[PDB]
Parts: sequence; C-alpha cells; structure tokens
Amino acid sequence: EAIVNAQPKCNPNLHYWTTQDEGAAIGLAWIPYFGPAAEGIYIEGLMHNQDGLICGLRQLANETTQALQLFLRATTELRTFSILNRKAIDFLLQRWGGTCHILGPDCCIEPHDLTKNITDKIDQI
Amino acid sequence: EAIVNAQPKCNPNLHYWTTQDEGAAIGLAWIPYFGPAAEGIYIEGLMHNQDGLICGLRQLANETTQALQLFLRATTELRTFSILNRKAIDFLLQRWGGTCHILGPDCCIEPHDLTKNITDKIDQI
Amino acid sequence: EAIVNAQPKCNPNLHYWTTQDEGAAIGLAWIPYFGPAAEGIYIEGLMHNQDGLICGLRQLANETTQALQLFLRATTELRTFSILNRKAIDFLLQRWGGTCHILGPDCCIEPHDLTKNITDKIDQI
Ligand SMILES: *[C@@H]1O[C@H](CO)[C@@H](O[C@@H]2O[C@H](CO)[C@@H](O[C@@H]3O[C@H](CO[C@H]4O[C@H](CO)[C@@H](O)[C@H](O[C@H]5O[C@H](CO)[C@@H](O)[C@H](O)[C@@H]5O)[C@@H]4O)[C@@H](O)[C@H](O[C@H]4O[C@H](CO)[C@@H](O)[C@H](O)[C@@H]4O)[C@@H]3O)[C@H](O)[C@H]2NC(C)=O)[C@H](O)[C@H]1NC(C)=O
Ligand SMILES: *[C@@H]1O[C@H](CO)[C@@H](O[C@@H]2O[C@H](CO)[C@@H](O[C@@H]3O[C@H](CO[C@H]4O[C@H](CO)[C@@H](O)[C@H](O[C@H]5O[C@H](CO)[C@@H](O)[C@H](O)[C@@H]5O)[C@@H]4O)[C@@H](O)[C@H](O[C@H]4O[C@H](CO)[C@@H](O)[C@H](O)[C@@H]4O)[C@@H]3O)[C@H](O)[C@H]2NC(C)=O)[C@H](O)[C@H]1NC(C)=O
Ligand SMILES: *[C@@H]1O[C@H](CO)[C@@H](O[C@@H]2O[C@H](CO)[C@@H](O[C@@H]3O[C@H](CO[C@H]4O[C@H](CO)[C@@H](O)[C@H](O[C@H]5O[C@H](CO)[C@@H](O)[C@H](O)[C@@H]5O)[C@@H]4O)[C@@H](O)[C@H](O[C@H]4O[C@H](CO)[C@@H](O)[C@H](O)[C@@H]4O)[C@@H]3O)[C@H](O)[C@H]2NC(C)=O)[C@H](O)[C@H]1NC(C)=O
Repeated sequence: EAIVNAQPKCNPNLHYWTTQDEGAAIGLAWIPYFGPAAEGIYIEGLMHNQDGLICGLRQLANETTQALQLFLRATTELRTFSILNRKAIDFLLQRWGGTCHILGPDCCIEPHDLTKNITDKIDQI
Repeated sequence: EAIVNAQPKCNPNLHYWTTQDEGAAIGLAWIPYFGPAAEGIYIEGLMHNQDGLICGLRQLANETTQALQLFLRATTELRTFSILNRKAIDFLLQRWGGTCHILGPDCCIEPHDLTKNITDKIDQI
Repeated sequence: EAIVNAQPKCNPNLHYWTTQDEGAAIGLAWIPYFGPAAEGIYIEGLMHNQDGLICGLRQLANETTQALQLFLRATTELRTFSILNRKAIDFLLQRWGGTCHILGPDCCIEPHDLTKNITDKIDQI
C-alpha cells in the first residue's frame, strides 16, 4: 500500500538523534562511573528527502498511530519494547513456519545452482 | 501425549472474553482520550465442546500448572510476557537451527516439484 | 576470535549455582504455598578446566563487559532479559532472513541425498 503525505506541510529534512549500542569508547569512557551522563549518550545525523522518504516517513508515522494505539490499549504491559522483535519472529514464521515446497511462491529457496549442477552432471555422455 | 479430563465435572461450553489488537474503530474511538475505559475494551465469544476441545482444554490448563509454576519459581521477572514468543523461537530453532538435509525426517523441505521439474527436463529425448 | 586469559590468576574450577525451569517436584513441592523459599530453589554443579574452558570463560566474561556496558547504557529498559532471545532471532535471521540459494555458502541446506536420489533414478537404463 502506497504512502501519500496528506499533511498541511512537510519538513523535508530529518535532523535525528539516536543512540548506538556500541560506540567507539576511548579509554575508560565505557565504564559507567567514568562515562557520559544521561544527556551525553546521543549521536546525531541528517537525512534529506531522497526518494521522498522523509515526507513519506512523516505520513507513515501518522498513519501508524491508530493501529499502534489500539495495540497499546489491548496490552497489559506498562512499557512495550517487543514490537520489533515480534515483527522479526512473524517475518521468519511467514516464510519458514511450514514445509518449504521448492518452486512454490511462498518458499524462499532458490535451487537454480542445484538444478544446473545436476543437469550438467549428465553431460558426460 | 493424549489429554484425559479427570476433573469431577466439565462445563462443556467456554463463554470467553478477550481483547483484539485492532478492532474496527469508529471515528475517533481509537484515540485514548475518546475511547472506552478499561472495562469496555473486551470482546466475547462462545465455543462448544466440538472434538471434546473444551473439556480437553480444562484438563490441559490443569496439567500445565505444575510446569508453569516451576517455571515462574525459577524466573526473576516479576511479570512474564514472553512464554508464547519463546515457543515461536523454539519452534523455528527445532526446524531451522541446523543444516536442513533434504529428505531427512527433521528437514521441512518438500522438493517434489523440483524433482519432477528436473525429471521431465530429460524428456526431450 | 581466540580467547587468551590475561588475568593475574585463574581459578580453574567453576563451582556454579543455577536454577532449573522444571525440577523433579516430589508431591506438592511444586505448589508455591508448599514449596521451598527463595533460598532453596538452587541446584549446584562443578566443572573443571577441560579444553581450558573455565579460564577461557573467565576471560570471555571480562572481555564482554565493555560491549555489555555500552549496550546497557543505550537501552531504556530498567532490567534487560532479552539478550539471549535476541541472539536466537539474529541466529535465524542470518541464515533464513533471505532466499536460500542451494549450494551457496550462506544457505544451510544439504541437498546431497536429494541429488543422489535423483541421480540413481536414471539408473533404470
Ligand atoms: C494524522 O494527520 C491528520 C491530517 O493532518 C490529522 O488530522 C487532524 O485530525 C484532527 C482530529 O483529531 C482534526 O481536528 C479537528 O479540526 C477541526 C477543524 O480544524 C480546522 O483547523 C485546522 C487547523 O488549521 C485545519 O488543519 C483544518 O483543515 C482541514 O480540515 C477541514 C475539515 O474540518 C477541511 O475543510 C480543510 O480544507 C482542511 O482539509 C480545519 O480547517 C475542528 O473543528 C475539530 O474540533 C472539533 O472536534 C474535536 C473532536 O475531534 C473536539 O475536541 C473539538 O472541541 C471540536 O468539537 C478538531 O479539532 C484536524 O483538523 C485534522 N487536521 C487536518 C489537517 O486534517 C491527524 O490528527 C493525524 N494523526 C495523529 C495521530 O497525529
Ligand atoms: C488439577 O485437577 C486435580 C483433580 O481435580 C486437582 O486435584 C486435587 O488436588 C488437591 C491437592 O492439592 C486435593 O485436595 C486434597 O483433598 C483431600 C480429600 O479431598 C476430598 O474432597 C474433595 C472435594 O470434594 C474430593 O474431590 C476428593 O475426591 C477424590 O480424591 C479422593 C482421595 O483423597 C478419592 O478417594 C476420591 O474417590 C476422589 O477421587 C476427596 O474426596 C484432602 O484430604 C486434602 O487435605 C489434606 O492435605 C492438604 C495438602 O494437600 C492439607 O492442606 C489439608 O489440611 C489436609 O491435610 C486436600 O485438600 C483435591 O482433593 C484434588 N481433587 C480431586 C478431584 O482429586 C488439582 O488440584 C488440580 N490442579 C490445579 C493446579 O488446580
Ligand atoms: C578485565 O581484566 C583486566 C585485566 O585483569 C582488568 O584490568 C585492570 O584494569 C584496571 C582499570 O580499570 C586497572 O586499574 C588500574 O591499576 C593501576 C595500577 O595497578 C597496579 O596494581 C594492580 C593490582 O595489583 C596490578 O594488577 C597492576 O598490574 C598490571 O598493570 C601494570 C600497568 O599499570 C603493569 O605494569 C603490570 O606489569 C601489570 O600488568 C598494577 O601493578 C592503577 O594505577 C590505576 O589507578 C589510577 O587510575 C584509575 C582510573 O582507572 C583511578 O581511579 C585511580 O585513582 C588512579 O588514578 C587503576 O586502579 C587494573 O590494574 C587492571 N588490572 C590488570 C591486571 O591489568 C579489567 O578491569 C577487567 N575488566 C573488568 C570489567 O573487570
């Protein structure tokens, strides 16, 4: 399903902040006693609207809210951290949750090299 | 392992309540400020004892308690939400955690279409 | 990457304590009301330095600390329980996250039995 930014305006540049699970710690800065405070753990980046991604991302986050709010209403967890790991499991289940019938449309097995390697095995005669 | 209901009685109908992660929100009812209270998020259903499922389910929940209690004794989490996602990971690991030897009993790959498609490739001569 | 114990000393024996998710409960000891207190849920074992595992394990835990501390700095969870389940998902994603090209180095499918079973199918003539 396509994404159409229907917002009054779009800031086409995303000046973002985030963290990294393993920065390049210099010396003892990785030790919590010596490391940065809560305010100094962030990295920054700047992404422009190539492929209309930024304006599409703003619209996607807007459209996601209804389903996300309905999900949070139905969970008893106070803080939800598992949405992404859940997507990864459903990703694997939708491809490998059942028997993989080679050449079927829902089986992500490419047997081309196997077939030729077996095909050219008869090329002795 | 089969399930034998050994309870003094069995209520053969399951009038159940649950939630749905995405109901058919009408208008602004998905917005938490406008939506239902904690008491009005539930849906209901009624399931009868077809295939003896309800009486078997009551016995299964009874038999599950020992293993479930022993699991909860050994975990340090105050609230456990991960039992089902854990089953899904172990489900995938038991089938795809190692090399899939085609035609072996523990490899869920059906190569039938591949074999015939290669077999009838020799039917030119 | 190899592990070289660079510690001042190594205790080459690991007298360890842990729990088991399902011990052999005798009678009603699995019932929390009747079972052991928090102090009596532990089992013990003793492992010696076969294959240099114990001294290697002490060095590994030492070397793990920097990456583990940097990970904990970047997470907003107060208590992290998901590192191992995360490794299991990444384990499956690195092998089955994309199309499995048979005979490729990143596809863990062994088609040997399939090939011979197809090869000796031509042995009628
Ligand atoms: C995702 O993105 C969409 C689109 O941007 C967001 O939609 C907005 O939804 C809210 C409802 O939650 C709307 O609020 C209502 O606004 C009306 C009128 O607002 C007027 O002023 C706006 C500010 O300038 C303007 O943008 C509006 O323009 C459009 O819409 C009108 C139709 O109303 C249309 O004729 C125009 O041509 C524009 O297309 C509009 O001029 C206001 O009257 C509402 O108030 C009543 O209802 C609420 C209950 O919802 C009640 O509390 C009030 O007391 C009052 O009774 C209400 O405030 C908002 O206007 C929408 N914005 C747009 C641009 O459509 C959506 O919210 C985003 N989702 C998330 C999760 O962020
Ligand atoms: C899963 O399902 C099973 C089966 O329904 C549940 O098993 C029950 O286990 C508990 C133990 O935790 C039992 O409690 C004990 O009951 C005895 C005697 O109970 C009598 O009265 C019952 C109520 O009517 C009746 O059902 C019983 O009937 C059967 O059993 C007797 C053998 O005792 C047999 O002869 C009959 O023919 C029936 O087959 C029985 O008539 C009671 O004396 C016990 O008390 C002592 O011990 C406890 C410690 O456990 C102590 O605290 C007391 O002070 C006292 O010293 C105890 O109360 C219960 O009887 C079992 N029910 C059945 C039907 O077998 C099991 O609990 C379920 N699991 C979960 C997690 O829910
Ligand atoms: C993983 O394993 C490694 C190796 O065991 C651990 O490394 C240790 O790192 C800490 C830093 O966090 C070091 O602390 C510093 O120690 C110096 C000097 O210590 C002296 O005394 C030690 C105790 O007997 C001895 O082991 C040391 O020996 C070696 O190192 C010297 C070089 O210094 C070398 O010449 C020798 O031949 C040995 O190889 C040494 O004799 C001390 O001066 C430091 O103090 C200053 O700096 C700190 C800031 O870090 C500051 O707070 C102080 O006030 C002071 O200004 C500091 O205490 C420790 O010595 C290292 N140990 C070894 C054996 O190398 C590492 O910690 C482990 N990781 C985890 C997570 O556990």
